[PDB]
Amino acid sequence: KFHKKVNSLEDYDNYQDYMVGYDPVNDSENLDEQESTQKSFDHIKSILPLLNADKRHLIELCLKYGFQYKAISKVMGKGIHETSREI
DNA sequence: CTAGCGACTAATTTTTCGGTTCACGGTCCCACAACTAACGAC
Repeated sequence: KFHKKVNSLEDYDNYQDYMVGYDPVNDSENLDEQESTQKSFDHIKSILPLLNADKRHLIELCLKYGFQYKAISKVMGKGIHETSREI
């Protein structure tokens, strides 16, 4: 059904002339947004060393395994509730 | 030079769709393959 719901681009005469188009402005804007996000993350990384060591390691682990309160709690010693509160 | 003074996170369950199975009365032009009628040799 899906493959029979798909037409052929040849049904439109000279489809390569007026269809299947893109604007590089969109690509440049997407890359600019990516750069903005990267700059924000670099700002956060630079702020990280100013925090307490335990809270810095909590975030560092949460950024390389990922908000895994259970596995972090067993790793740390604090419970699920305490570890979530500290995060 | 010194002293007195003004509720969030993890674990378990349950359900719709896809997979599988059964299987009787137009034109003009340029090449290419047949092809055949005539021509020459044994």
